[PDB]
Amino acid sequence: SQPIKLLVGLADPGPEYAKTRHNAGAWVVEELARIHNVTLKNEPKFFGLTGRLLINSQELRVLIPTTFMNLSGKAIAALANFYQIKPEEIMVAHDELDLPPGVAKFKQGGGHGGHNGLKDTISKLGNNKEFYRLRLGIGHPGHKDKVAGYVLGKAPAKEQECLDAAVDESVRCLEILMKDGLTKAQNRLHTFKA
Repeated sequence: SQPIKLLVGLADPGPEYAKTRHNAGAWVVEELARIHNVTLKNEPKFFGLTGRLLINSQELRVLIPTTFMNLSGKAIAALANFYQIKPEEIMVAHDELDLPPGVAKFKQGGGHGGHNGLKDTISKLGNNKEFYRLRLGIGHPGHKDKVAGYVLGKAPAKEQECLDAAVDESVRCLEILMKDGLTKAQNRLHTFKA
């Protein structure tokens, strides 16, 4: 038994942005869908790429928005509302600045942290912060003002392995979450540091 009906991987659309740090959330959803053999369908009604996975043996919906980052809320709200999914049953995977590359953490609630995606999500789900997040560490640059370009950049090769390891392990622990629950999934993921 466990709370998550919809995993969302946040993203800037198109091939120019596919390898940037701000697209980490989507890397999770992408790997998890490759491993469970699901191809994401473009559903314009839901402003994104969606799909449905059977994972031991729970019904998990997945979504990568094709909106601008700052309107990810439209996709998540349109999909949630149509399948009758509540905020507390949504996990949103996103690049986290406050954590380094190689690290990932589950959490419920909290701030957007200046992340435009999470901001609009809070807002379109009706000023409700209490969806889960999967926070993927990406580090942060030197100055508050460099941030936007840090996130719209491609991590160099060696940081990108640390990232790819946290994606890999986040997926595994999402499989754990569906078999053993959040608590066990969380203990395991929060001892991982690449």
